[PDB]
Amino acid sequence: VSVLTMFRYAGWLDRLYMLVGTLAAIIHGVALPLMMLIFGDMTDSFASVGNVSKNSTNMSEADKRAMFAKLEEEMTTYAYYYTGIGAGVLIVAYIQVSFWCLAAGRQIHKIRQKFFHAIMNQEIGWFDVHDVGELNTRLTDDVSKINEGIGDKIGMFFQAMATFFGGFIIGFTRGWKLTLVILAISPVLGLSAGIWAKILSSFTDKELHAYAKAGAVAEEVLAAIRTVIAFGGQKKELERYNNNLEEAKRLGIKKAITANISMGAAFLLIYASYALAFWYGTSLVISKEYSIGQVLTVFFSVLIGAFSVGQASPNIEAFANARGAAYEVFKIIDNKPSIDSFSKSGHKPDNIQGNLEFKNIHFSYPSRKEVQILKGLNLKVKSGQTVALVGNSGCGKSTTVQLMQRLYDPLDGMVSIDGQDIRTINVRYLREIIGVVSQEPVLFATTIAENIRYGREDVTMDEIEKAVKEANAYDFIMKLPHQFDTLVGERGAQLSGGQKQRIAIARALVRNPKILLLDEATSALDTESEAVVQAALDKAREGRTTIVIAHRLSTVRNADVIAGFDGGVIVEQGNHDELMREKGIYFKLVMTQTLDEDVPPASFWRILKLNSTEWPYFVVGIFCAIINGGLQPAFSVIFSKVVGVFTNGGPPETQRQNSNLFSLLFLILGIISFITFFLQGFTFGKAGEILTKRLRYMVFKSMLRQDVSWFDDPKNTTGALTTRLANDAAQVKGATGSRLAVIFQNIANLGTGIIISLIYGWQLTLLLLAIVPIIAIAGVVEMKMLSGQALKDKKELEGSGKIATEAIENFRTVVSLTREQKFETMYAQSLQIPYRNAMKKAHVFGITFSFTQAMMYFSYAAAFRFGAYLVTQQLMTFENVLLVFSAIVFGAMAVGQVSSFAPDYAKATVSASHIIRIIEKTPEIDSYSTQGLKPNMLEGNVQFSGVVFNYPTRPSIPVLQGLSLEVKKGQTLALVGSSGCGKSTVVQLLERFYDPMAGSVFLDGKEIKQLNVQWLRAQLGIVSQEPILFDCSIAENIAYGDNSRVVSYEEIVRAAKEANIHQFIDSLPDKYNTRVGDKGTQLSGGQKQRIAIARALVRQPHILLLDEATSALDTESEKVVQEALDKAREGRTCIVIAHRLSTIQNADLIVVIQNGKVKEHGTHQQLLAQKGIYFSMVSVQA
Ligand SMILES: [Hg+2]
Ligand SMILES: [Hg+2]
Ligand SMILES: [Hg+2]
Ligand SMILES: [Hg+2]
Ligand SMILES: [Hg+2]
Ligand SMILES: [Hg+2]
Repeated sequence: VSVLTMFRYAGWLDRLYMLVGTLAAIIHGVALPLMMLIFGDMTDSFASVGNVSKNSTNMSEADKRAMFAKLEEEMTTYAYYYTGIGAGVLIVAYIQVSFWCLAAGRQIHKIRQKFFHAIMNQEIGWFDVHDVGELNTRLTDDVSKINEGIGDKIGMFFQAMATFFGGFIIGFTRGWKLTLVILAISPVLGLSAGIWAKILSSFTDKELHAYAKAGAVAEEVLAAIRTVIAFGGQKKELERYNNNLEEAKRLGIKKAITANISMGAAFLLIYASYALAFWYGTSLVISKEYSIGQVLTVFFSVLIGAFSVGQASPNIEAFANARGAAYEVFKIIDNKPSIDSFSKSGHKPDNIQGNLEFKNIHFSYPSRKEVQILKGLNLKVKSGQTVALVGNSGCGKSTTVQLMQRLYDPLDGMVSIDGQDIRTINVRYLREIIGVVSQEPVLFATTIAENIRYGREDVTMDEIEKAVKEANAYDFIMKLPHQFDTLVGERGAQLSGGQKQRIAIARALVRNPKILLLDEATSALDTESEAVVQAALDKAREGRTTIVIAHRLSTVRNADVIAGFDGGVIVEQGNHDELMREKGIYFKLVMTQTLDEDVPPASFWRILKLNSTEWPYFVVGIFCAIINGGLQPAFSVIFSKVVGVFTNGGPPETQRQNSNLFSLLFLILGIISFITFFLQGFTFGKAGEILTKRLRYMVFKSMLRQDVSWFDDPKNTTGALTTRLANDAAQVKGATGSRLAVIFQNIANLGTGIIISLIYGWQLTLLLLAIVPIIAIAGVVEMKMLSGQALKDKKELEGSGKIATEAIENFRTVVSLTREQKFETMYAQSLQIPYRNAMKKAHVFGITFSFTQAMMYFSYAAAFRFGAYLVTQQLMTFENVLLVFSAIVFGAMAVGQVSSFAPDYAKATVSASHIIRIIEKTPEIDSYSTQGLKPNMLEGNVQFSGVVFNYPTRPSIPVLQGLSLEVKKGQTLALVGSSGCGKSTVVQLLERFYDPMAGSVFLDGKEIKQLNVQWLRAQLGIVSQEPILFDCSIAENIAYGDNSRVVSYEEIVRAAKEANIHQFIDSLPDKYNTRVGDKGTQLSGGQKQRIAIARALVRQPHILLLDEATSALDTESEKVVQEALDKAREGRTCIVIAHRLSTIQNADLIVVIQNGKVKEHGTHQQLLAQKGIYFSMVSVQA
C-alpha cells in the first residue's frame, strides 16, 4: 500500500506492460543457469570422446566414427544451444528494458505534473515553512530517484530469479543430494563469505565515518583571507590538524582499508575455499558415485547463484531508496493539504463595489506561538476612500493588509468585503478584485508586455498601452530600447526599482480591482522617483477604495483617514489634524520623524611524472601486483588441469590428481591472494595516505602564497577551495594507485595469458582475442551512449525545472494567482517534448542492453564450437579448450579491474590536473629584499603618481585613471570620494595587493612598485568597515601574529589600552583569555573595532589606512573610537578616508577624488571656499 503501492500507482496499460516485462526478466535469469547445464552436457559427451581417445591403441576406424559422431552430433547440440538461449536473451532483454522506461516513464510524467501543481497549491504554508530552496531542489532530486527506483527494480527481479531458479533448477535437480553436496558445502562456504566479509565491510564504513570527522577538523576557516593576507599566512595550524587526523584514520581507515583489502582477501581466500570443498567433495563424489566430471555444471552453477544474490542486493537497495524518497515526501507530494485557501469553485460577489470591514479580529502568524499580532482589532473603511495605516515596530500593519487577501484566515473574529465576509467568497475572485502592490516589485524574465500580460492573460497591447501610460510607464518603456518587447535580463534585474515598481502598478492596473493595498510601495526607493511613483499611485487609487500602510508621513497627509499602529496596537483613528490635535501616536511618530569550473589542460602522463615526484618508492607493491596477476591466469590452468586430468587420463591416482589440484587451487589462490592484498594494500594504500597529506599541504601553502586577483578578484569561493583541498588530494591518490593496478592487471591477463597462448594451438587464441576486444568494446560503447542520453535529458528537463523554480521560488505570484496552472502549464508543454523523446530513449536502452547479451551467446557458442573443431580420430582438438576458458575468463578478469578499485582514473586525473595547476601558481610575494628596512625608512611619506588601474576585469576600464596625491609624515591624509570604489583601491594599492597598471608609489622613498612587500605591509595601520578576527582569544588576536612579533603581553596591553577595548579587558569574564568565542558573535562591532585598532597600534605602524572604519556604529563607540583613532594618529601618517563627511573636518589635506580623477583638495574652509563639488557634498550633508 501507500509506501509500495501508492509508490506504484497510476497505470492501466502501464501495470500490464509492467508485469509483462517482469516476466521477461524471469525467463532471462533462468537463461544464465540453463546455459550452465548445457555447458555440462556438451562437456560430458566431451569426456566420453576423450575417454575412448585415452583408450585408443585399438580400432582406429571406430575412433574416426565414434568421434565424428559426437563431434558433428554435439555440434548440432551447440547450434541449438546458442540458438535457443541467444535469440532468447536478445528478445527478452530488450523486453525487460522496455519495462524500465515505458513504466517509470509514464509513471513519473504523472508524478512530475501532480507535484508541480501540488507545490503550487500548498499555498501559504509554502512560505509558512519549507526552505523553498530546499524544495525545488527536492522536486528534481527526488522525482528522479523515484525513476531509478522503477527500472532498476526490474533489473533486480530478473537477477532475483536467475539466482533463485539457478541455485534451484540446478542446485537440486542435478545431483539428487549431490546437487546437495552442492547445496551443502557450497551454500555453507558461501555463508562464511557473506558474513565475515560483510562483517568487516560494516567495520570499514565505521572507519570511513570517523575519517570524515577528522577531515572537518582538517578544515577550519580559510576565508577572510583578505584580512589574512595583510596578516601573513597561518600555514602551520592548518597543516597541524590536517596531517594529524588524516594520518590517523589514514593508516587507520587504511587498516580497514587494508581490511577492504584484507576483505578482498576475505571473499577471495574464501573464494578458493569454495574451490576447496568445491573440487574436494566433487572429486570424492565423482570417483565413487555420479562419476561424470559433470558435477562441474552443478556446483559451478550454484556458484552463479551466489553472485546473482549479490547483484540482486544493490538493485533492491535502489528500489527501497527511491521508495523512501517519493513515498514519504510523496505524502509531501500527492497530498492536498490546502483548505487554508484553495483555488477552485466558490462564492461570487459580483455586486462589485463595497467597503472593507475588519471586525474584532485576533490573529497570530502561522508560527503557532508568536503574539497574536492582531490582538483583537476592529476597523471599517468606506468606499472610494483611501485609508492610511501608521505603524513602525512592525508586525501588524502589513499583516492586516495581508489577510485582506485571505493570505491567512483570521485567527478569530472576521472581515467583510462590500458587506459579505471575505472568507465566504471565492479566492481567485477575491485575489483578483484586490489590486496589490508591495515593496519588492518583482518582474519575471520577459518582455515588459508579457509582465503586464501576467497581470492579465488575455488583453491587447492597446490595453497595455493604455495601462502603462496610465501608470506613467509609457515614457521610459518608449525610450528604453526595443519597446514593450524589450526584455528583463534574467529576473527583475535590468532597470531601476522605480520603473520596476511602476511596471508593477501597470500590471496590477490591468487587474483593475476595487480594493488597492499599498504596502510601503513607493518606499525603499530614490526620493525623486518616490515622487513620480506616488504620483502614479495617486492617479490610480481614488477610483478605488484603498488601504495604504507607510512611513512617508508626507504622503500620509492626504489620507481620508489614518489609524494608529506600531507593532500590533490599534488606537487613534481619524483625520490628520485630528491625530495631531490628539497629540497622540500619529502626532508623536509624526514629530519623531520631524559552483562550476572544469578546465581543458589535462595532464598526459604528467601527474605520472609528477606522480612519482609525489612518491618515495614502493616497487614492492607493484611487485606483488605482478604476482596477483599471474595468480589469476594460474587459476585458469589449475582448474583446466583438474577437469582435464580427470576428464581424460589414468584411473588410479585420479584421487591424488584431484585432491592435489583441489588443494592446489585453494592454497594457491586462497593464500597467495590473501597475501597479495594484505601486502599491496599496505604499501600502496600508504602511498595514498602520504600523497594526500604532503599534498593537502603543498596545495594549501600554494594558496596562502598565491594571492593577488586570486581572491583579490575571484569566482573561486571559500567552498570551491575547501572543496579543492579535501576532494582533490583524495582523487590524486587515485591516479597513482591506478598506475599500480595497471602494471598488474596487465601482466596477469596478457603476459600470463599470452604465454599460455603459446601452448594455445592457434585456433581459439585467435578464436577469442577477437571476441574479447568486441565484447569489451561493447562494455564501453554501451555505457557511453547510456551517459549521453542521461545528460541530454538532464538538459531538456533543466529548461523545464529551471522555470518551475522561477515560479515556486517566486510565490509573489499567488498574489495574483493569474498564471497558476497557466504556469506549471507552460511547463506541461516543455515536459511534453522531453516526454515523447523519453519513450524513444526507452526503446534505445532496450536495443542496446539486449545486443550486449546477444553478444553473450554469440561469443560463447562460436567459441566452444570453433574450438571443438575437428575431433575425427583424435586430433589437436581436445582438453586445451579449458585454457581457452582461461583467456575468455582473462578478459573478464581485467573487467573486474576496470569496474573496480580506484576511481575510473578520469575524475581522479581531472582532479589531479586541477590540484596541480593550483599547486604550480606564482608566489607573487613570499620573500624579496626590495629594500632592507633601512633604519630611516620610518618617515612614512606616501607617494602616488600616475596611478592608473582596474582590478582584473579591466574591461570595465579602471577606477583609477591618472591619479596622483601624496601625504606628508606623522600626519593625516583626508579622503573624500564619490562612493564605494576608489577609496578602497587606493588603500589596497598601498597594501600593494594589486599593482597599478601605470605610474608608481613611494611609502617614503622608492617605488612601492618595488619595495619588499612583506615589509611594505610591515607598516599598515589598516582597519575597515567589517572588522573580524579568527577565533583565538582576543589576547592572541590583539597579538595578531603580524610576524615574529611575539605575544608581547604588556604590548597586547598597550593596544587594549589605546584600543580602549580594555573596558572589556578589565573585567569581562576570563578577560584577555576570552576567545572571540564562536568566531566572534558575542561583541558589538564597536568593541571589535577597538580590537582591530589594537592589532594595528600593536603593530606600531607609521602609516594608517582607516577605511571608513566606523561607518556602522553609534554614540560612545563612534566617539570614543574617534578618540582612539585620534591619539592613534598624529604620532603617525594616516589616510583616514571615509563617508563621515562630517567628522572629516579634522584633516590635514582633504582631497576630493572623483572616481579615477582628483578634482578638489586643500583645507576644509579652503575647500568650501572652492564652492562647488565638496561644497555640494557638505550642502547635501546638511
Ligand atoms: Hg530508462
Ligand atoms: Hg512578525
Ligand atoms: Hg599487489
Ligand atoms: Hg572595487
Ligand atoms: Hg585564530
Ligand atoms: Hg587619520
